Amino acid sequence: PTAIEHMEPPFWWAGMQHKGLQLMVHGRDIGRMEAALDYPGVRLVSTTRVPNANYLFVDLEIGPEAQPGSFDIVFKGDGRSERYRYRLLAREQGSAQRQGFGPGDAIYQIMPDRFANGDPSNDNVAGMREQADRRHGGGRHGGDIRGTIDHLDYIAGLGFTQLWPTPLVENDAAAYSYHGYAATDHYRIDPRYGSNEDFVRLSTEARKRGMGLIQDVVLSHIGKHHWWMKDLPTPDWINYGGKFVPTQHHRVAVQDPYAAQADSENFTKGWFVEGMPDLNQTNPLVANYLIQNNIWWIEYAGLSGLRIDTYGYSDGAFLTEYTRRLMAEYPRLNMVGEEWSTRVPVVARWQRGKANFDGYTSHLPSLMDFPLVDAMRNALSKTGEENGLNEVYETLSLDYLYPEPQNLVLFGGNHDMARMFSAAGEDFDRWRMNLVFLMTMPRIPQFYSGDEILMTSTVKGRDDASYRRDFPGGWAGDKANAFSGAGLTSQQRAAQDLVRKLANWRKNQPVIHNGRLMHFGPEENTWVYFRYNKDKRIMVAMNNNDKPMTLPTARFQEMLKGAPSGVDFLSGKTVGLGRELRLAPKSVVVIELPGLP
Ligand SMILES: [Ca+2]
Ligand SMILES: [Ca+2]
Repeated sequence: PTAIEHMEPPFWWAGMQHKGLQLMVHGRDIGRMEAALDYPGVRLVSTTRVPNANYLFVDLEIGPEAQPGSFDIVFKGDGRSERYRYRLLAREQGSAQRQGFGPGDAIYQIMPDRFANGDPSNDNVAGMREQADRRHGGGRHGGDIRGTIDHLDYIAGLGFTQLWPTPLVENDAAAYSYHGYAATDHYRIDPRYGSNEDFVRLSTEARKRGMGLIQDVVLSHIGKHHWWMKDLPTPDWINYGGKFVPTQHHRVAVQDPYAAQADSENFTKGWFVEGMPDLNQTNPLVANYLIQNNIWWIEYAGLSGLRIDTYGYSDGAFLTEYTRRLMAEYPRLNMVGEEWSTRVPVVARWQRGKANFDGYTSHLPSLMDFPLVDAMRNALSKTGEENGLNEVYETLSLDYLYPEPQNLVLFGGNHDMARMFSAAGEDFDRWRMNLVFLMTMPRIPQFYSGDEILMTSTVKGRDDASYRRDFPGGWAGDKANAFSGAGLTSQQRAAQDLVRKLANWRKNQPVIHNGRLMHFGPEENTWVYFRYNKDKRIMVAMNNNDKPMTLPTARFQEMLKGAPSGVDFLSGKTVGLGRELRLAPKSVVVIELPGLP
């Protein structure tokens, strides 16, 4: 590497909340250099060197008086001198107070490689290891930012207001580079997707269409081809470099009174696979590096939020500091952690404001509601069960375990589990139940691209590839084009129309966004709940049975308050509520009523 091969973060901003900036400089023997600079409002606090002489950590304090501009950082020693121009940018107006995604938002999740190939010329890039192969379920298909930007109208038109792409950061792996979860350069968008600048454009183009951009970040591990691996900054930059030490995934070991230190440590230091070295986040240099990088992306790309992958696999103390740092920069930001557990207490532990038995504290405002999604999928798929909806009911009843349950993200599905339609047994009626549930719950709804046209997958064994098929119309020459509707089946069109109708309708229902929820215990796989406030009541009634059901409305009078009828938004039909509610087989009704007294 050149005398200065990497300077991270590459530039910073005047007027950040946290004044300190720790530059990680990588370059041949840069570690033998002393650093200095001269710029008003910026102070060289110190520099740290480690046994690997190719790295230097330079600690700057950027004061409030620091202005946007640039200055040389000059290095001296080892018989030489080096200069590196460093830039401080002005922050965009309202940056710090940027509104993170919230309950009024609907999130559309894509996998960039699999959504739309707007530029076939970047499918392969000289110097990236893996060659594209659209025929390989785990290969690179060529989806890119240009493709995404080209279809933002479609996304906005469906009624979504936030775009969540899986990571776009460079993944220069020999295999499975497409998924994005094994970063080889945290400051660089993968060239196959586009340039850093294209990403910022994605954000600005999304913003024009009223959509925010949520970045998917990985904090716990990197790709084995990360440039650090060829020249480890320190002997303890990654955990267990020697013998491969896989994590055994005992997630409760970090929040369990009877835990063995060994399990807890295995959870946060163990590797997922030999292809993903685990970062030692108890190393302060690593912690700072990650915190800065994520802030950098938010500020640089004008993000509305983060989705933090494999949340709990990061060191607990690090997560506390990381969420604290991020939320201090962006107090209205939303960030959603992926804590993969269908147990409410296990997920709730991580949410900001949670009084934990062991004193653990956090500033993470949101988590993925796996428990609820699992309960609902179970209720839709377990046909052999007479009252499977009970699970949803009971899981929802545990919302008190979360400090802010209504800030959790509820998803119809995602790239790590079976397609919604298939989870529903490829039954439109049940799929529609899931959909209404998603659109009416006191949660932030997230929808997985492709589910709007009933894409299918397997439902057992390992088959991640089946969950991530190319969006039809994303590639030139596609038979079926979901963007235009050509080649779509009538059922797929009905599904797409239903999502458009529902999502667009939801954007105009503050009662769904902020209203209260009252649910009734399901009986015989029928379930009724209401969203309400003083302006409106929305009653959702579903009959998860292949037979008609009648529910006496006397039961729901505390919500119905004598309402004689209401119009079902789905069918437009008027539904009578005086005496009984007649639900057709496998149906769901969404009835709108005036507010309470
Ligand atoms: Ca491409
Ligand atoms: Ca870890």
